This record gives sequence, C-alpha cells and structure tokens, in this order.
Amino acid sequence: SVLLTMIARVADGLPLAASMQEDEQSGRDLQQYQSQAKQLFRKLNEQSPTRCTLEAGAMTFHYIIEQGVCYLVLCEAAFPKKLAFAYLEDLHSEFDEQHGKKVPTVSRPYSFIEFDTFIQKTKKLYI
Repeated sequence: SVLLTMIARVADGLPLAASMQEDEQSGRDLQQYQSQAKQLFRKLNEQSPTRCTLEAGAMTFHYIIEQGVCYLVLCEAAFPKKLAFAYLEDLHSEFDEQHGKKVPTVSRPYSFIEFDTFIQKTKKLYI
C-alpha cells in the first residue's frame, strides 16, 4: 500500500519534487523503481498519452502529463486505478497553481523540494 511519487519536467526529465521512499523500502526495489522512472521520462514527447497506466507485475505505474510536467506514481497492482489519478490530479492542480510559471526555467534538480510536504500530506489522504 504505497504511492512512490515522482514529478519531473517532460522536456528534459529534470526531477522537480518526489516522495519515493516509504516505511522501510528495499534498496534493490527503490533503485529499480527510480531507474524505470527515468527510462519513462526520457522517452516522453508530444505524441505521448497525457494519461497512462503501465503494468509491471506486483507494481503498476500511473502518470499524467499536464503543462509539460509528468506526475508519476508507482503502487501495488491492486490499488484502484481511478484513485491513483485523483491523487495525481490533486498534485497537478496544486503544483501548477503554485509553480507553473517557474517550472519551465529552473535548471537545478529538485528545485521544488518544498512541494514534497504537499505530496506527503496529500498521500495520507489516499492510502
């Protein structure tokens, strides 16, 4: 029952905010989860779906693309698809509202760590 969350700029995959780790995660998995995320980001373009669900066994990836930002979440296959997108939707509207103008010009990775707090608070409400 998790919500490994990652927000990155589509143009170049620059990470923005994230809340990967959870109650005692496994270095092996956490590493594989992040690497799979990168290979997803690097491939994103204009032809990509703005909403998408990607199967990976016990785990399933879900993401949305809005304003050039990819909101991605990894969770148990069992987790309600419909829920994952609401979670993402809440993150989006709050993120764009609070950082849309600055998102396309930042160059340092995780320039929005601050947002991690909102992700955490929003997470509780779903899991």
